[PDB]
Amino acid sequence: SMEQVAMELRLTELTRLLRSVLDQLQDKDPARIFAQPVSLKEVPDYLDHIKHPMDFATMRKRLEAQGYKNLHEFEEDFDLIIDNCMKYNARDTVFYRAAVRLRDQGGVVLRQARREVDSIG
Repeated sequence: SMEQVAMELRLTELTRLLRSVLDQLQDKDPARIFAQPVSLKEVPDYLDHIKHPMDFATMRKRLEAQGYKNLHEFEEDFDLIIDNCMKYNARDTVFYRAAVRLRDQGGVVLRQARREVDSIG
């Protein structure tokens, strides 16, 4: 149907906007602490601690399959990146601190993304 196509075009345009959001958030992680999944070879107990691991590469895979239906879903995954790190790692660590800085800086980006998503529809 034409209605299904129109819905697909809206999903495609959301995907474009989320790709730009993702790039902007990842630039706030110049150390690349959040770039890839935590390695279970190197942290063999990780899944005992963290039930839903997340990282920027995994988000990018979902994005390119147009797997985010709305901004809320994408924000959920970004929040997992931060939240998982702040649980596993102590306050005095470079990992925890990197997550705090990512959260704070990403807040700015996400605030305007929400406006754009509501605005363009």
